[PDB]
Amino acid sequence: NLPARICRDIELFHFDIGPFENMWPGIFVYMIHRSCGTSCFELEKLCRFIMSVKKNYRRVPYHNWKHAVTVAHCMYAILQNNNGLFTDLERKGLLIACLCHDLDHRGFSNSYLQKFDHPLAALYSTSTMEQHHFSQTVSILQLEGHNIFSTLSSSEYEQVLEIIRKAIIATDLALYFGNRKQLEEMYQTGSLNLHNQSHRDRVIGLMMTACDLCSVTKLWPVTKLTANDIYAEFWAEGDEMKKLGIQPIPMMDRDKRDEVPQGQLGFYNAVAIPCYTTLTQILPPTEPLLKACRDNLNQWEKVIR
Ligand SMILES: Cn1cc(-c2ccncc2)c(-c2ccc(OCc3ccc4ccccc4n3)cc2)n1
Ligand SMILES: [Mg+2]
Ligand SMILES: [Zn+2]
Repeated sequence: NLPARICRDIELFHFDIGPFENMWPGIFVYMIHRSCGTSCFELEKLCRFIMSVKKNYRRVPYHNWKHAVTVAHCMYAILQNNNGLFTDLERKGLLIACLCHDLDHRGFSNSYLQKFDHPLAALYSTSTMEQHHFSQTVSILQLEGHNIFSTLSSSEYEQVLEIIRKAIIATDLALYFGNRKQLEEMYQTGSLNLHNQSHRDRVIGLMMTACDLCSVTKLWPVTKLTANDIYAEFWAEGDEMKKLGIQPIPMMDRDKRDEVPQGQLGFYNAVAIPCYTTLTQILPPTEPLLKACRDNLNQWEKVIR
């Protein structure tokens, strides 16, 4: 059963899930139980599912099991602070989606798989890894005793899988820019309609980006350390680009590592700050994410000075 410190601090947007891997499954179950009720899933089926998901994450520096649970936690914090906005089915689906959203990640970008001519890039031409992550989710669900959605009607099953598919695909950052642009226009013109399924899908998309990027919304020591893990992957990809005979972009080129603070400044300006700004506009209770993001921006600026 969850430690008292975790019971309290799990409610903070900037909660960090700690270094004890065996505690993460219980942390996830607790979040499921709190958002979705204890009768939502059969406990034994749920536990079996969680452990098979864990098993199909790889031991890569960043896109790993810890990332999955962290992203799920941010979604939990959003849902908890926006009571009554999201349906029972959306809440179950999104938390499951977050847990599954990087399944079987290799630590390489879609761009790298394309340049490598990987079989997955022939199968899934766009949002390559994200299509795979969804494929893996379904495969796990179809294992004997793993169908946590077995108590839903066929219709609700199809519905929640579609919620999950859309949510997982939305974590393709390439899609974020267009999505956020549309949402910002809808907000400014007062045309955003949460009762409109297409608009709803966009908001959920933005939520997924916000959760996926949430390492930039932690307190500075956490954010600073996490940056090590993301660059470990990017620089390895850069190495691999060089081995293909292709000059990587500076972000992936370990030779350009001294420019990390400037690169971070660019990312916060172009992606992170706009993302959380738009999210807070639509869901005011998410403001702590934006505050924490601005704080980290300031820290990077301080590094530069
Ligand atoms: C999907 N996603 C999550 C993250 C993230 C970010 C921070 N903490 C955890 C996760 C990122 C991400 C985006 C940009 C980035 O660097 C931008 C950049 C650009 C030019 C550069 C030139 C030289 C050196 C470095 C340079 N970095 C690093 C990570 N993408
Ligand atoms: Mg991903
Ligand atoms: Zn992710």
